[PDB]
Amino acid sequence: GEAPNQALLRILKETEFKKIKVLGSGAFGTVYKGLWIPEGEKVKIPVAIKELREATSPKANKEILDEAYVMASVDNPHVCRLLGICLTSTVQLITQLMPFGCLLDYVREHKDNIGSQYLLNWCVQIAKGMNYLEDRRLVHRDLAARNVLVKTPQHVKITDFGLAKLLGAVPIKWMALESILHRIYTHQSDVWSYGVTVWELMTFGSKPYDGIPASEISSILEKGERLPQPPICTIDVYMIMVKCWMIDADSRPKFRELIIEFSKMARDPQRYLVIQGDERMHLPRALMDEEDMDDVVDADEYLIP
Ligand SMILES: *CCc1cc(=O)n(-c2ccccc2)c2nc(Nc3ccccc3OC)ncc12
Repeated sequence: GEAPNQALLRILKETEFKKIKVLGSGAFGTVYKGLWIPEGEKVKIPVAIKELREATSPKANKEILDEAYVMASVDNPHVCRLLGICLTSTVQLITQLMPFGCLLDYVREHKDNIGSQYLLNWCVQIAKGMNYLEDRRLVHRDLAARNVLVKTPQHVKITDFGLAKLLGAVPIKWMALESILHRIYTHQSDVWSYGVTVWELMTFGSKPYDGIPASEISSILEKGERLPQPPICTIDVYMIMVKCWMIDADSRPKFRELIIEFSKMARDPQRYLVIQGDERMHLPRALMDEEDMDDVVDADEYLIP
């Protein structure tokens, strides 16, 4: 029925990597900024290390290891890569460092400097990663601006596959109606979440259905109400979002189609998004933490035999 998953899972010694700083904490564990030196080879890889805080909850480790399983099985430029696992007292996940953090945080913080070309490009890249997931038959089940991470301002990646599932077996506001009423998730249900994600970027990090109970939400959608058109948005871009939020899932557009549409728009960005002083704006020694290392390589340039 299915092809063998011959992904490699790499086990890392604790000595191989060092933790430099805490990016985040709370929930299952805390995630650290870090440096990883692989074995005999002399290279330094910037990593995000995530490890568990409330002891070794057996309940909890299934979630962390499932995340690792899914992450190892994916190889795509616009999907986040897991370098390794460290089997210490606490399970540790070593992932590629996305220096500029959360895409949601980024749009909010830099809204004044984010041009249409960047926005349309991000839309394209998310569609590409999500289409890749479709090829895999993996479903994100939780696509949001919060779950997209930015390696460079010109290069984002999808993340948070912990909840990810194979096709064919809470973020209510991002969820499709079919998902709300019947707990049904498909690639197409994923597309709807993609539409909400796009809306978040177009609104520069605004919150969808702000000050609405999730209890309300199903009725509203049943009512046929949807998110408002963003100021910056032309009707062409807004229509794409609307198609994503259609009740009939097969009616909704495919990720492969979404790649096509946004790319056309990316060709002539000012026609599809109108932003004050769009022409002016520019978006990003450098290497924080360590002074010592010019042996640093990105995870992306670091490949395995
Ligand atoms: C794929 C790698 C990965 C996963 C991940 O879960 N996080 C993450 C996301 C949200 C909160 C904490 C960690 C990653 N984060 C980062 N970088 C990062 C996180 C928070 C703030 C600032 C950041 O960049 C400097 N990189 C990869 C993550």
